[PDB]
Amino acid sequence: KIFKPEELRQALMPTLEALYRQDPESLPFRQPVDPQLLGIPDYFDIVKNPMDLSTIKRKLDTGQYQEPWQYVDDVWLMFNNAWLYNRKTSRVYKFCSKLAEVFEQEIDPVMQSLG
Ligand SMILES: Cn1cc(-c2cc3c(cc2C(F)F)N(c2ccc4sc(=O)n(C)c4c2)CCC3)cn1
Repeated sequence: KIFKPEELRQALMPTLEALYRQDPESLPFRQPVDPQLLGIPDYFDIVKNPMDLSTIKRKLDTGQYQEPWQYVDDVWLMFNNAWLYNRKTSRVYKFCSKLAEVFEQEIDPVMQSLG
């Protein structure tokens, strides 16, 4: 199966929008982590492949996904980075877990629809 750019965008953008609609839980994930500004300069020692919502949105808007699983992989890279870097008691970790619950719920019927 070949997926057209607008087909991926129409099917997947609502799932991304469901993540942005979570407050406060989307807030840590809206822009790329800036370790110096945020006071966490060890971040890139630990997270080798950063990912965030703004990057995923741009990739969806600019045809950088050819297959829905490439989009799913980037969302999960964002989640796995947050569970790797952050302590289990932290806001970012718990907010990541909430986003992963929302995403699992939204993405399943969409994958079924895409075939
Ligand atoms: C009202 N409210 C605001 C926040 C919030 C907002 C941002 C961060 C973190 C938090 C909070 F949850 F701490 N920001 C952040 C800081 C440290 C790390 S470490 C990591 O992996 N990430 C993704 C981040 C992100 C990025 C800038 C926005 C949560 N509620």
